[PDB]
Amino acid sequence: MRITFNDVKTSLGITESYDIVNAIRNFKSYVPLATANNVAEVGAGILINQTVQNDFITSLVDRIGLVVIRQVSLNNPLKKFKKGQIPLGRTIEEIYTDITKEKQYDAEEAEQKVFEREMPNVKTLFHERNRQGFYHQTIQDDSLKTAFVSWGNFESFVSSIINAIYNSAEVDEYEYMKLLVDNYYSKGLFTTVKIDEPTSSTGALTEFVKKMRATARKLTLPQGSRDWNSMAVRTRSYMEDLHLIIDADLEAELDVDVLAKAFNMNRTDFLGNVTVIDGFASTGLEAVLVDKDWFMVYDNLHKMETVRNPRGLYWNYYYHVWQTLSVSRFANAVAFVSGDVPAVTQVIVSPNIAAVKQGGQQQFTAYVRATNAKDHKVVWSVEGGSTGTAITGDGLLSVSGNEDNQLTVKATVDIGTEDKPKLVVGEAVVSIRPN
Amino acid sequence: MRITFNDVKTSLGITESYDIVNAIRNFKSYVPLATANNVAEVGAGILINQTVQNDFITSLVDRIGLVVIRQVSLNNPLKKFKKGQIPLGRTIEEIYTDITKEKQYDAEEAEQKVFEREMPNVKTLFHERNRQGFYHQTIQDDSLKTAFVSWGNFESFVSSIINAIYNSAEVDEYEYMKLLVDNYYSKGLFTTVKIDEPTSSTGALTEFVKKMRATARKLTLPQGSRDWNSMAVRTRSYMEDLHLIIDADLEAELDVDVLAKAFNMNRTDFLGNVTVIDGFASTGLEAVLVDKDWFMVYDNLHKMETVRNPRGLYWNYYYHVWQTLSVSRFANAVAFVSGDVPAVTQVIVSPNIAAVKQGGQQQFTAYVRATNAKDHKVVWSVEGGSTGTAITGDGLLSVSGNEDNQLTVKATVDIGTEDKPKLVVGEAVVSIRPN
Amino acid sequence: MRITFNDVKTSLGITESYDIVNAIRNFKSYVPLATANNVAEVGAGILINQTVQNDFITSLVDRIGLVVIRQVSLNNPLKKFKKGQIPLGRTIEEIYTDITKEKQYDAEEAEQKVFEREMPNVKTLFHERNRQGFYHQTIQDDSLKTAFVSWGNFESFVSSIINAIYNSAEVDEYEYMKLLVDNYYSKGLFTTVKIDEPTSSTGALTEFVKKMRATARKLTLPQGSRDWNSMAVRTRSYMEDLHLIIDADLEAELDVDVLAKAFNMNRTDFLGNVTVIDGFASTGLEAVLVDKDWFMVYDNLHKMETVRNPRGLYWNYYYHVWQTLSVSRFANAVAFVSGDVPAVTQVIVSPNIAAVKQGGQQQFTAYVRATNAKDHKVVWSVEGGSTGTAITGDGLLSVSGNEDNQLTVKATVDIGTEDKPKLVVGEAVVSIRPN
Amino acid sequence: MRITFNDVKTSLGITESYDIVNAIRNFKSYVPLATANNVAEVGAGILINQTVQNDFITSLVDRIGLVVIRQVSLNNPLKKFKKGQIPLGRTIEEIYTDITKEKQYDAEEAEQKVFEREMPNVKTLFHERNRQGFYHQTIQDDSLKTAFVSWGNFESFVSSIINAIYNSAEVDEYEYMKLLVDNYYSKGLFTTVKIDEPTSSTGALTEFVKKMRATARKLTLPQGSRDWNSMAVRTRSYMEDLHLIIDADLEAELDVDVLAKAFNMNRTDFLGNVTVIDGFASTGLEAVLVDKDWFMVYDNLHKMETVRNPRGLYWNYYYHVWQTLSVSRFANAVAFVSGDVPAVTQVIVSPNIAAVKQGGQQQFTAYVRATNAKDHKVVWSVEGGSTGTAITGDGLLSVSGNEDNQLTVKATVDIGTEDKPKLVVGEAVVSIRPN
Repeated sequence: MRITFNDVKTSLGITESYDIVNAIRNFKSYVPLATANNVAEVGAGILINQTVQNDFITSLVDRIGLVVIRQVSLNNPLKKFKKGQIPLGRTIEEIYTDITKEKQYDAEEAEQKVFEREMPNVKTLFHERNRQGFYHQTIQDDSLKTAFVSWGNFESFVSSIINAIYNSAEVDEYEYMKLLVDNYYSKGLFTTVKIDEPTSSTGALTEFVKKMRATARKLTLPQGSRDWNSMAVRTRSYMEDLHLIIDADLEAELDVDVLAKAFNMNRTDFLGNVTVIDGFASTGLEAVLVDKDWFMVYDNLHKMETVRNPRGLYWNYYYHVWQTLSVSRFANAVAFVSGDVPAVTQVIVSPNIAAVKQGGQQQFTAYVRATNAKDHKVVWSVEGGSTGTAITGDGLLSVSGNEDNQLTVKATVDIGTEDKPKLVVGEAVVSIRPN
Repeated sequence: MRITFNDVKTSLGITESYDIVNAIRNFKSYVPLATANNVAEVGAGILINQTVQNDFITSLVDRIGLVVIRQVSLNNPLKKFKKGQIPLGRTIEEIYTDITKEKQYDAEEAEQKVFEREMPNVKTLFHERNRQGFYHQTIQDDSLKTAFVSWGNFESFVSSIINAIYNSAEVDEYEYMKLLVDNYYSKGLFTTVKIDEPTSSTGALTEFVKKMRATARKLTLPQGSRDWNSMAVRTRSYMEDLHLIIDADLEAELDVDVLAKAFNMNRTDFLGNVTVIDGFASTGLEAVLVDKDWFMVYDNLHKMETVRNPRGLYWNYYYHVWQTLSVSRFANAVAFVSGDVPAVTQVIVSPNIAAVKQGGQQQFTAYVRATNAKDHKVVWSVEGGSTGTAITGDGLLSVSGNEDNQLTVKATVDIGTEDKPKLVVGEAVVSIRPN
Repeated sequence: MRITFNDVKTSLGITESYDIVNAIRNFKSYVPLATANNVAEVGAGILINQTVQNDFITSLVDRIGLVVIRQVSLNNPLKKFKKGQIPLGRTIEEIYTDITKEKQYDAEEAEQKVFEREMPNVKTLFHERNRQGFYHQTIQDDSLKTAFVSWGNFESFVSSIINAIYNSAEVDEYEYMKLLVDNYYSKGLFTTVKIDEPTSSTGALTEFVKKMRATARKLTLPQGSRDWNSMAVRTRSYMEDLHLIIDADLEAELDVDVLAKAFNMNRTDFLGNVTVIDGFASTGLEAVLVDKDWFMVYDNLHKMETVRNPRGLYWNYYYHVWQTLSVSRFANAVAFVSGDVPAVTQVIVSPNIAAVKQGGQQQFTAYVRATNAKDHKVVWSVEGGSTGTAITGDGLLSVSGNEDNQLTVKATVDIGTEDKPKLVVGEAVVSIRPN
Repeated sequence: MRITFNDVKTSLGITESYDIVNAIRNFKSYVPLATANNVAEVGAGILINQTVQNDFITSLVDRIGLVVIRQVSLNNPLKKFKKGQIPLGRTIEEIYTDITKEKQYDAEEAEQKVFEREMPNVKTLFHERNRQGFYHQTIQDDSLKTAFVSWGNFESFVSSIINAIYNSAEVDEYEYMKLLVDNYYSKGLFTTVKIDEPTSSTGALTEFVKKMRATARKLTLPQGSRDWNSMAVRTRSYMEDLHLIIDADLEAELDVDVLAKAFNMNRTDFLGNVTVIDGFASTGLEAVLVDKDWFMVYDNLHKMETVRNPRGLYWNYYYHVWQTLSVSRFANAVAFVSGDVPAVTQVIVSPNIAAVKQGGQQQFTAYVRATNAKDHKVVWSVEGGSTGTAITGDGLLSVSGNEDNQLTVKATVDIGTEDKPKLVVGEAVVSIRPN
């Protein structure tokens, strides 16, 4: 973010002056291949005519800037969320196998059912968001003529033409991460924890710290929780993989200690697990605690393209960066909001998508993300529409014959009153296959 | 829980792709032997015909999965309780000799008896629990044909087929450990310490911490305590061998510090000596402090076997794990309960099983595990049934001649009242040998 | 401040005595070249007559003292602000590129404009202060005759003639830095934070610590602040690059700890980022927090020259040091004053120098460095003087035709009362070009 | 202090037994040269006759004792104040150059005067104190005959004959240092700080710690203080060179930490900068904080000499140690007293000794060491006795012509009342020369 000649000299396998550009290109028999301190002759050879000048500057900026910026963007602090190129055949589908208890060994039971399968693998689709933008910059011929006086002006020129683009990209990365967090919260997929204005008083601060510690301890249970995630899937995660995104004011109010003591790290390995951003612009969001594998980014491409204006005697080089940013549905992620959030945030049906015959039955179970200790009742509805197809009050749906359309199980929970302008419902998909 | 290709690549002495399966096995002349980046002809040879496809999938799944899971399960956090294959001739009997004070050097006393023995070695029976179960999973032909496009697909396929079984077994291990602890507490062989709701307030928490520290210091006495154990044998242990099993809520309420300062370790060496579970489901059990060698497990076998369904075009592979879990009767084990435990928990007779002649005598001593400071009285009874065979009030039992039955000495402690449906009795089997 | 023979022995690749002076040089055939314990012969050879000893003392003092003092002054505690010789072609102007948000990839809008430039590069002039002075000292013939008795005497003589100049210069550097800081504050380009007498009460101390921590964490925001700097330019800096210049009494009152914990550093790495001076003598300045690249110094030259008085029999050697000190207008710098500062410190117009056609227009914005939480309104004026030239209340100025004079946009804010002998002015120079 | 054979074995370049004495030496053809397990033969050879016995014992005790005690007394904790032998031609005079500002560059002012000198070097005389004494001990013939039974008896004998002398000498070194500090305080060249009985209560302890921290930070000011030291000289010192001599009871009352936190050391490096003595026994002195170079000691000689009593069959060996102790007048030193000390401690005339012609003038400045915050007036007197030689109220003294007597400028400050049996007087010596 303060790139100098040292960074580019470490990125490339070269030392100070280099003749790779004119070696790889006629162009060769214009500038000498001397590596010594003499620079006037090579400057004259470069500026001898417009064609050679343009070819040299284009090759230089394109290749060198692209290589340097690609090498330096992979060492930024938030590089653990950055992967390589997007893998082929991604199919935008996420598959996770659920943990279950073992079956007792019994030859009597084994001698009858031996080809039985186990369970579906709760298939789901990724939550995607792609970005594509450019920065672009201009360079004058005056600050290329005044760049071959010595060997320091050349490195200053390179640093000047790289630093602006690198700083702008590094700034935009954090903003787009913040937008992803905001969109995920707006979709309602976060599991929420209620706090009360941690920055208001000192008691609120220690209450927030205690709640954070308790949430982390419950998340890091070796036996699994199933309470978190956008669906009850019974996953677990390391303590070293948890990442915290916090507001700037809250981070300033909190000390470096105790916050790190709530985890198992000690400052040096804890500041690498926390990201500080200024504001969330979403109700009363304060800090979001996610798993390491929750957020991924794949870089579609990076490119530099140049064009000269012969009327104005200058160049314009555009840097285009395209990449896709995704969040997993099976990862742990806690919202930690402070405001007037409703008591029940989301209801989840475990079977999700299922396929049944024309004369079958299926049991559905529902999980409610209530923010308090009160227990809410759930009513089941079949929706769809047919004769003889119905779901009982316990979530057992039976399908009768002569069934051809598509029906959706709906679980409704009431958090209102006599006048109830608030309904929280969850949807499950059932596909009827004729027998 | 999230084993990747790195773990299997470390477990097996291999790099990237391999051909050991087809080398070890006609089968050899169906697939190419090259290990280059080429995958199309390798996949074509693998899927050319059903027999070769079945042979490859069986060999791969069985051998590779068994080896990898066996190598990765031995590196779990709770690996210090895991022993290898059960040794031959264990005889499920444990022998331990009590420490005794040295006898003064006296030639006059020595010359009378030189072939005399010292004391019996107080044998006891191991407390065991058997486990045998299976998990099993399924794999389809579609997500076998879409695994030879690239080597990354193949390695992801291997990781996916290993991860489910690995995580299920790892989760089940903790639950069986909890069940073993519950069974031991129900048996009542723990030594109990009273605490008062550590999570209720802050005074209870610090009182619990102080009690834990005092108990650990008493346990680690160099001279010996004999107050712990299921039988008074006067053993001892180090502070670095003690292992603490604590409740999830209690662990969350407590801080990482001071708890480690109670012992001599400092966080880094202390988190490896603590196990956290979600509730004991046994009255008011909170945290159990046991010796390192208190809990052992021997793996009888692990075996993976596959079968194919030609009608449905899939495979079912079953992973069976059989092992036995034992707790030693001579290791220290403190319960640390919070509730309404009775005043007297257990009475133990030191001689335990004994053999005496028809006209002999034997002095028995009784240790009563009292949870309060009150001193209880002990009454001795002979049971058995004969004429002249009787035990005094000091615990000295003398057997009269012409005895042929087996008698059981009973030591009883009364903690009742005018109506006393509460009796605590200890048994000592004495065998009369004809003389 | 207590330079001894060890420092010169490390600076020069020599051990104990040397003959480099007579090697460089006739002079050779007066003194022996022996490096052994013999000192009388070389002393007599040096003191044989006036010319030889004068040449020897001139060469020794000038060359050796210059080299040693230059090598040792570069290792002073405040070395990180010290650069080498002034680079050629600095042009006393500073260029910065403002970080801006990216442009969305839109071909339909990109096809219209492809040769456009990006932005002005906010030209500015360096804030400079030159320094040139001398120290000088004297040496007698008696303490040159009584300096060849032993090699220890000779090395003590050398150390004595070097130490005075070294310590005087090392001291004066601190005062020059203090004067530069005071001049910057008097100019008023600092951004100010109000505190209340940290040494008055213990609450004021922790208030000052909290304010310092909050300001540092706002400065080190990854997204960028733009609130600091003498001109709002949206820059960001490391936490490791922040340097603190604090009052002596304030530093004595504050403990070494917690002040370090305010930043991410821990005492050992924090002591190298603080400079302590006794009093600022600038109203109520307490402690100034600046960026690393805010303060720079370039060494014009260092020189030593000797003269001899034949009548008084002594030598005078003068040490001249010339250097320039500059402060950047873009680096972060915070005042932390405790006094009666006005509500508004400075108003900054973003475009600064502008160039517009006779029939053009330009938009301006104004940043007000309010020291309180209140909001103030700003009024725009054209100054200049012509027909048809006017600026709106939103800062948009359109220039009418037939313009020859130079106009200056003025932004004014009022924080006074009915009697208002207090104005804050922000000037932007606009150059009119004909069409 | 607990010297064993290990210390002598590492001091001398030997391993176990040796034949150095008989090799150096007739003597050789009396004792075997075997360093093997044989000890009876060498004992008989040594004790064969009185001449050989005396020669062996004398050579052994003299040479070995001198070498061993010299090599082991230089590794004591108070070795950093211990220098080697007294240098030749020390001249017992201290010369120091006072730091000052830098002259501004001015060719017009420089061209008038180029041969002008700069400053007298405020010379003064060392404060010395000589020490010379002996310890001596006796050894019997019985415990020399009974010392060749085994090779370990010989080394036990050597350790026994060295340990007594070493213990006594190292004990007496502390007493001499305490006496030197007491004499310096009685002379009153310290600068004083008033405290109030730090052991009286607990608030006094923290007040005393705060006073120490403030004084240390004022002493270690990079710019310079001039407030400390026996004369205004404006020097500076490192924090790592400060040494603290504190009373034993006060040290026991204080804790190891926070006292070290007042400086920048952390216990391990701080315990090497503190000296503990059993009471200062000088008014109300508590702890003295001095510079490292304030106190030095030079060892004039160490000698061992033996005599034998043929009438009494024993030996007496005397160990003589002579050394001188010096305290510098230009080093920092703070007294930290708790009593009823006067408001004004000492008045110091900066020019000190002066040499003036018969018609000149001289400017004198007075520095008053006040233990309070008030101000005091200073009066000037000429003493001497002449016509027209007088000093004004600002310290400017003009000498009239035709004068030969040496005069003494006297500065007096009074802190008394109507009855004033107290005057603080500072004297300067001015010598007049005929023009």
